[PDB]
Amino acid sequence: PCYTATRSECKQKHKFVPGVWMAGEGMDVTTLRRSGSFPVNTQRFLRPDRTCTLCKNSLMRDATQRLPVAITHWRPHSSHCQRNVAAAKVHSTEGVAREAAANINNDWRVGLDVNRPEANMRASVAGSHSKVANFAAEKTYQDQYNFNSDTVECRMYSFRLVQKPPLHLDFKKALRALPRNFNSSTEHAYHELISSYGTHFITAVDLGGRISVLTALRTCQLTLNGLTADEVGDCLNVEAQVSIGAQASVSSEYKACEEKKKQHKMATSFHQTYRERHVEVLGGPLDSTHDLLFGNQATPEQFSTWTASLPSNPGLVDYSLEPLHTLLEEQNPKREALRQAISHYIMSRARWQNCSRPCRSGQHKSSHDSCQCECQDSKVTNQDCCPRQRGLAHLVVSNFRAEHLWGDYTTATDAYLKVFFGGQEFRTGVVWNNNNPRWTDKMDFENVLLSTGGPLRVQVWDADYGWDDDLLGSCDRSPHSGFHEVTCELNHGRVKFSYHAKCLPHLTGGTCLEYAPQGLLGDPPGNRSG
Ligand SMILES: *[C@@H]1O[C@H](CO)[C@@H](O)[C@H](O)[C@H]1NC(C)=O
Ligand SMILES: [Ca+2]
Ligand SMILES: [Ca+2]
Ligand SMILES: [Cl-]
Ligand SMILES: [Cl-]
Repeated sequence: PCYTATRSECKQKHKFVPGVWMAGEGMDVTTLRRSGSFPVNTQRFLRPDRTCTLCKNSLMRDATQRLPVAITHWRPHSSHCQRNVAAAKVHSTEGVAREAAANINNDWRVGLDVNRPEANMRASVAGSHSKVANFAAEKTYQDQYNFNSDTVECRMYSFRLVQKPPLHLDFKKALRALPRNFNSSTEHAYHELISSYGTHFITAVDLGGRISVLTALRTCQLTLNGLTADEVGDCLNVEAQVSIGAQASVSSEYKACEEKKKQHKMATSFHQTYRERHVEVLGGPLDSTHDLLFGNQATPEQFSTWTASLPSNPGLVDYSLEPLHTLLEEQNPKREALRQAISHYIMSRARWQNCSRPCRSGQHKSSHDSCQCECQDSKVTNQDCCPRQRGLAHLVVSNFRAEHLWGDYTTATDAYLKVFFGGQEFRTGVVWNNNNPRWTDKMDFENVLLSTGGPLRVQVWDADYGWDDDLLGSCDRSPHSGFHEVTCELNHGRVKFSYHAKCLPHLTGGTCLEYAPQGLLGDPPGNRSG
């Protein structure tokens, strides 16, 4: 809808097409954040012969708007934005970076060395240091998380740069103040140009609006409450669709969510219950930029208002990135130096999987692969090493010894012990003719319910050859988490023993009922490495 205007039409006061100055801006591919600096100058509006290009904007009541000479393919889209919440299930930080980087339409890698064999294990390069990836990494370090993404997109405009755009004088000067090649000493001079003008520059754009909400769900806390990561995730998507008006309070999907809300005795909605969210809002006024899917003021009316603001205040939805060196001429030797510099900057900032690092607290590396983490109790715990129910613990009863022990008939004691817990029974060997017997038994009760139990029963028996053995005494104890020393007083003497009841990973408290986060062993991630 753009046309070549006459010298008179060009003299007229007209605003530029919305968000046009976004094209040509530099961007750091590792963070997916605009550099603030412009290696390309798109400011020129009037052609050498004093004529220009003007566009009729159908999204702004056919307003006559100015188009810079460096901009081509200006195309406005529909004002109608389909109320559709795009849901995604992400399982790692690598996936979050991938979902963030999915907004780059082209191959940003072209002409760059973005391939080390040891530093390429499940490596995130684009969006590795993006705000959303850093959010997913911080969560990953704290506890075992599963991520749910809910997205709404409206495309308002699309435009691109010219094949040979005019370079900025500030950029041309910065290129001169650079050394001839990328040795190991010039590393700082080049990294200053990269940190200022970005690794790439935006060559094409799709402007409009985007609401992107990443919800972090503690995978093991969910399993204890009888919910799955996919169950809660699907419920959030439905709640987001209600807030934007995609579906009303009367639908098959929303009925299932209201059923699960009552079934699991929830006071408020899934979004009011699971508040560990990262929110990205692009487009609309900065004065009214907030969560429209899971916000407290999030109404279908509030979504329409935002949608209406998009034509005049558009944000960067998706784009095409080209490396900085592509701006320099092929004859110039500083191009190959910058190409190598960008390659080095991007690569040093990569985030990969170091199989040398220890597994998440409560896991261990298998003998088969150094990159494979195994659960401690495969029987009771499901996948992702989450305990199936509250109260599960590893009970080991040992250090069995009795002092000055005898019964109602004789001082000649032929003692042995019967130990009971959770339907399981263990028996020691007989210590013939001894008032102070000591047993070497280490009773592994494996995985038991510390809450249900019932009691940890220790029966002291006296072995009688032909006749029925006589019970010297019996005692009960309600086991608690940790190492405990027990002393049971009998009619003659006492029986002593100890037990360590270790809560399964993700469980804490006296009877292993409470939920506990399982963090990664080491220091928190905040810098470039694997
Ligand atoms: C710096 O670059 C120059 C290019 O002429 C090279 O001669 C020199 O060895 C480099 N310095 C290093 C690699 O420390
Ligand atoms: Ca006996
Ligand atoms: Ca007997
Ligand atoms: Cl005791
Ligand atoms: Cl013990």
